[PDB]
Amino acid sequence: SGAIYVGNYRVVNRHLATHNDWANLVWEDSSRDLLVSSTTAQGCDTIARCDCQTGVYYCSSRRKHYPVSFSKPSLIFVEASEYYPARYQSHLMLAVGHSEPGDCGGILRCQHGVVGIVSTGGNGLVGFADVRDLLWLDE
Ligand SMILES: CSc1ccccc1CC(=O)N1CCC[C@](O)(C(N)=O)C1
Ligand SMILES: [Zn+2]
Repeated sequence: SGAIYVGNYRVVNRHLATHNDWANLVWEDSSRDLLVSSTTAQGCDTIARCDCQTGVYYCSSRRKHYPVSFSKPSLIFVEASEYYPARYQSHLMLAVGHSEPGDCGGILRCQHGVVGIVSTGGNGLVGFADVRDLLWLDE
C-alpha cells in the first residue's frame, strides 16, 4: 500500500486501486500499472522533474528506507499475476534491493522530489513505476 498526493490528485498502483479511485478516475494505464484519481483535499508531495538514477525508497516489509541506483524508464517483461497476464510494463525502473508484494506503493525519491512508486520485484530486484514524465500532475 501507498500513494502520491500531489495537488488535487492521488497516484496509486492500478492493481491496488479502490472503488473510490475508479469513481473519481482522472487517468489510468494498465501497461504502466498507474491509476490517478481526484481528491477534495490538497496534496503537498513534490514530483521530481529530472533524469536522476540514484535515490531512496521506502520498503514496508523491512520498515526501512534504502538507497538505490536505478535504471532509465523502459519496457521490461513482468511475469503473469492475478491482476495481469504476462506482458511488458512500460516506464519501469529496476534496482538491486529487497521487495515483497505488499511493498507496492512505497515512494522512490531523489534530491529533486518524488520519482515514482514500487510496482514490481523478485530475486533481489525492485521495480519502480516512474511519474516524472506526467507533467500535468503539477498543472
Ligand atoms: C513489489 S511487488 C513484488 C515484489 C517481490 C516479489 C513479487 C512481487 C509481485 C510483483 O512484482 N507483482 C505482482 C502484482 C502485479 C505487479 O505489481 C505488476 N505491476 O504487474 C507485479
Ligand atoms: Zn532527481
